[PDB]
Amino acid sequence: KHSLPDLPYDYGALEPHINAQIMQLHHSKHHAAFVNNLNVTEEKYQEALAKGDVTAQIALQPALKFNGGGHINHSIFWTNLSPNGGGEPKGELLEAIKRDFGSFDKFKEKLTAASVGVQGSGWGWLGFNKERGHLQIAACPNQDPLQGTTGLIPLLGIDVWEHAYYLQYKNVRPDYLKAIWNVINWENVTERYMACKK
Amino acid sequence: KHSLPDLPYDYGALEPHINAQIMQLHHSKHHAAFVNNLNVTEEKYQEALAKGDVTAQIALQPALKFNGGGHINHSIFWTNLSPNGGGEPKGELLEAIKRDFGSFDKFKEKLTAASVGVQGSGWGWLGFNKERGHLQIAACPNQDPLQGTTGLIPLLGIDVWEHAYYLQYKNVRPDYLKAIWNVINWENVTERYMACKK
Amino acid sequence: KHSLPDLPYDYGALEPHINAQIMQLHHSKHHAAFVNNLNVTEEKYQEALAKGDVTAQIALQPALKFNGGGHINHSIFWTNLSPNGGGEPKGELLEAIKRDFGSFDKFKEKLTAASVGVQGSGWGWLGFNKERGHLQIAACPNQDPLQGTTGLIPLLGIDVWEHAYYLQYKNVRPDYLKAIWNVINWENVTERYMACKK
Amino acid sequence: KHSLPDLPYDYGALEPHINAQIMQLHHSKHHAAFVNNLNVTEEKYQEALAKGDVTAQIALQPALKFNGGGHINHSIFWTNLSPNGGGEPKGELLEAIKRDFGSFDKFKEKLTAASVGVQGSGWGWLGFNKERGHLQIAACPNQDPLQGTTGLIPLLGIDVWEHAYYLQYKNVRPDYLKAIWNVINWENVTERYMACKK
Ligand SMILES: [Mn+2]
Ligand SMILES: [Mn+2]
Ligand SMILES: [Mn+2]
Ligand SMILES: [Mn+2]
Repeated sequence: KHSLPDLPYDYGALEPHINAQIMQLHHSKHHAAFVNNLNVTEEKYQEALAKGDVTAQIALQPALKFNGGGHINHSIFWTNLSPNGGGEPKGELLEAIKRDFGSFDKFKEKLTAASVGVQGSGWGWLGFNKERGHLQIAACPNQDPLQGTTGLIPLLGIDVWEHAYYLQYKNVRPDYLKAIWNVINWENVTERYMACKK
Repeated sequence: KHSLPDLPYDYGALEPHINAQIMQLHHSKHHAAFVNNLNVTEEKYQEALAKGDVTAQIALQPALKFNGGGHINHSIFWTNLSPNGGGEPKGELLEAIKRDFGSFDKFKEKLTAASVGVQGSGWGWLGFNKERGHLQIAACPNQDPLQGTTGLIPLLGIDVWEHAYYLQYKNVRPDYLKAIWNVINWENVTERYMACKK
Repeated sequence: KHSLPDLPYDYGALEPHINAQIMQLHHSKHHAAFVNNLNVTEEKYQEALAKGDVTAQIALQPALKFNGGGHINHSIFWTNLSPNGGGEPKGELLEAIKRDFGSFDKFKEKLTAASVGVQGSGWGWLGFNKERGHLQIAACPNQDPLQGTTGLIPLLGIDVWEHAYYLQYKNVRPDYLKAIWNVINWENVTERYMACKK
Repeated sequence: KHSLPDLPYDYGALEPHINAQIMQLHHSKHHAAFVNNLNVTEEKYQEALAKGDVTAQIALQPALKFNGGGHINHSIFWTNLSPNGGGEPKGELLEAIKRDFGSFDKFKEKLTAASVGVQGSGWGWLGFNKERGHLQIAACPNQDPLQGTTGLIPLLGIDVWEHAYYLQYKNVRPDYLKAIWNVINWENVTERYMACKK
């Protein structure tokens, strides 16, 4: 079974950028809903798998992808943020971003464009392509996890569901996007980059 | 060509079930953004169709369905809501909700369950199947409209995008559902049934 | 594990309607490919499920839906056909078709229209809706199984992939559709209807 | 407005790798059906756009992308095939296939694997990413064209719909793949690279 992990900071440590009412809620409600549904569904999968029931397996695919991706997606999201966040990353990570996007600001503009373009619920991502050996930007719908659905390795993600900035920025998604860069834990993004730089 | 329709009531006429902020933001900011972007899209479309560009016609599709449906979907919504609605309809429409869904009991439950079940942004609909002559409950993702995508005639629709209840009801989608049944304009729901009960 | 079931007739028992070169091939090659992939994938599912790996689970969803649906779909397909097929069904099944589609020929025209309209690979289906208590016609893409993906109970299906009539009818799909009605095992379609008439 | 382009060679010029029947049927029956239905669709489109009908514009979309892309996809295909092609390209394009995919060895393998992997009807593509200035291997479902759906510039495309190899190669898709490499017009593949190597 899975569990809800604690945050590496407080519910209000991301203020004024990300409201505390949003943070506690995004964690305790939304993210918590995900892990339980994930556990219930996973067991309903074990029931039909041993049973040899393919119809049941297939019927359980959407719930499993939604709650499972919700789990995976948000878990990586928390570690991407930090009260000691913002600025430009350093070392090899910044060189890769330069080698692949020209500069840090060109990279910023694009991840902003891809996240602001998601119609309905989705996520903006910065991923490492293990095969071609370079960084890519991708957008995923609802809770579809980046790696499970694309093979790209998730370095940095931006939750652009309306429950992630509405209480604060309302229908204005670019304001939230302008702000998110000030709480980004580049320590972690580099950390995830070293693991797959293999 | 397309105009933001005026609400047939004041921004706070549906209070307490839907607070005045949500209606103002929904109508003014969201619905309006669809009209404005639909206009630019159809204009960009005449341009590509005119100079036989099929790659541009295809690339423009996502935006047209999104903004086009956003405008279609919300204009309906405003007419389905009303200060003096709620409860139950009057025989003919009720006579139908009866026969096709058991009773208003199970009809509410059916629509509530379709709406609550949407993963991410979407809508729950009570439509009319003009072939079969039967009522149907259909859920559309994002801003995909009933008719254009499924062929069903829209009678009553419930927006379940998070911008429709988050400020008030927050994370509890089902709370937004039990409360919406109060502002439902059964008079208008009936109006759509009649023009198609043929 | 799963296996390839034998046909309730010979590879040429459906001539002149369905070629024998098509029949043996559709079974021994296409259908056989499905069951093995189904078994390999199912075990790769058990590996990651016990491991608690959600990324792997999600990555294996498409193969599992395609080979699993391919298995389910074709298995029902064989029992739908018969050298002693064709004509109109009798008893309750025909009354239901009349009560839901007006007549047998109106039903025929529609299942023909839905199967001839599939763009790319897909299946035409006649299903029983357990909840609304009546027959419906639906079309599914590639190998997506009807019940697992819609809840409808599969009574009769028409494989409209190009590997199902090309050697014989070439790009002409309606000819194959005109012919398929002459080998339809209505004994079985009624049989599947009794089970869900519950 | 749209015309069925004439083949730049005889229906049997690519023999023995693609037999004369397949080319005749592909070009004459399939490709033609797309042109004819694309024309009727765009005409139906001007009509709905003209009288501000957004429901009809949306309902017409599936057909436009299907026939529109069918015409786009095949017209390319004919120019990518040729009596005297095969082997390897000449430096500039080869210089690129080298850098981005390792070597022609792994480039063939990469495209072959993308094509063989399609579930149902589709295409494998070698495109140009005009931002990154890099070559990319992309697979499109049904008749969804590269550019209109992904933004990549199409350089070389392999049809994997069953009507492209079934009469000859039958169920063995990979046999059709190893054989197609022989008729590949590297001269034309180069032609598309040049106009975009900017
Ligand atoms: Mn979230
Ligand atoms: Mn809305
Ligand atoms: Mn088949
Ligand atoms: Mn083709």
